[PDB]
Amino acid sequence: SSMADFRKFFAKAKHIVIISGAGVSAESGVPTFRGAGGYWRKWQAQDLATPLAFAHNPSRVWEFYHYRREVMGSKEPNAGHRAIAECETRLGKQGRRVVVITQNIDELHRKAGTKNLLEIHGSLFKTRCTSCGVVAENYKSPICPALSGKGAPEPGTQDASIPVEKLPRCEEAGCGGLLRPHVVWFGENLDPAILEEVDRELAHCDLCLVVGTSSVVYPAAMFAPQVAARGVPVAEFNTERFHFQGPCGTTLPEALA
Ligand SMILES: [Zn+2]
Repeated sequence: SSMADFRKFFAKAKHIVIISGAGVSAESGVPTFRGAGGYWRKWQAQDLATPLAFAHNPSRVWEFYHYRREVMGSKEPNAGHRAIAECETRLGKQGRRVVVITQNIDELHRKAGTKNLLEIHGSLFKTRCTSCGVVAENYKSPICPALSGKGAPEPGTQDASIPVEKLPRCEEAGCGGLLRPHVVWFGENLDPAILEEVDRELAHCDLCLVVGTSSVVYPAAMFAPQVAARGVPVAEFNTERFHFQGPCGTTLPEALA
C-alpha cells in the first residue's frame, strides 16, 4: 500500500535489513561499470573484473581499479546514504537493529555513518595479497608510485604496462607478493563467512528494504525473495510488499524519518 502504510510497519519493525544497490552510488555520481556508460577505455568492465584478465594483464586491471579508487576523492554520500545511517543510529538507541547489505564497493555507506555494513563484493579500498592472503585497508593515493598519473578513463590512452614488480606489492615482512583489489570478480564466489552473516540477517528481520535496485535482479534476487516467502514485507525504492518510485535521496529521508 501507501507510504503511510509503510511508516506503520517501520514504526513497529525491530530488525530492518537494507539491501543497497548500484542506484544508491550512481546518485552520488559514482561511476558504475554496468550498462551503456559502464565503460573504461576500449574494454568492458566485465572484461577487466575477472581472474583471467588479472592473470594476463595485471597492469591494465590495476590501472582500472586505480581510477576507481581516485574518482572517490571528489564523491560524497547523498541524502539516501545519510537517511540510512541516521536511521541505524536512532533505532540503535531504541534497541532496534538496522543492517545494510550492499553490493557497492565504494565505501560511501561507511562514510555516511553506517556501522552494521555487509560489503558482499568487497571494497576498492582493500587489497589482498595473492601470495600470503592478508587482507588490508589501503586508502593511499596513488596506491603505488608507478600508478601515479595513470588510469585515464578516455579511450586512446596507452597502457601504462607497469612491470609486475612495480605494481602494488604486499608489505608483510618477507612476503612482497603481488596485491590484487579485495573485490569479488566475475567467476568468483562471495566469502562464505560474509554469506553466513547475510543468511542470519535475512532469517531474523521483520522488515526488508531494497534500495537503488529491484528484488527480481541479482544480488537482491538471492536475498529479498526468501524474506517475502516468510511473510515479512519488502519495500523497493528505485528509478523504476511496497514499491516507491524516484531517487533514493528523495523517498528515503521521508520513509526513514
Ligand atoms: Zn603477502
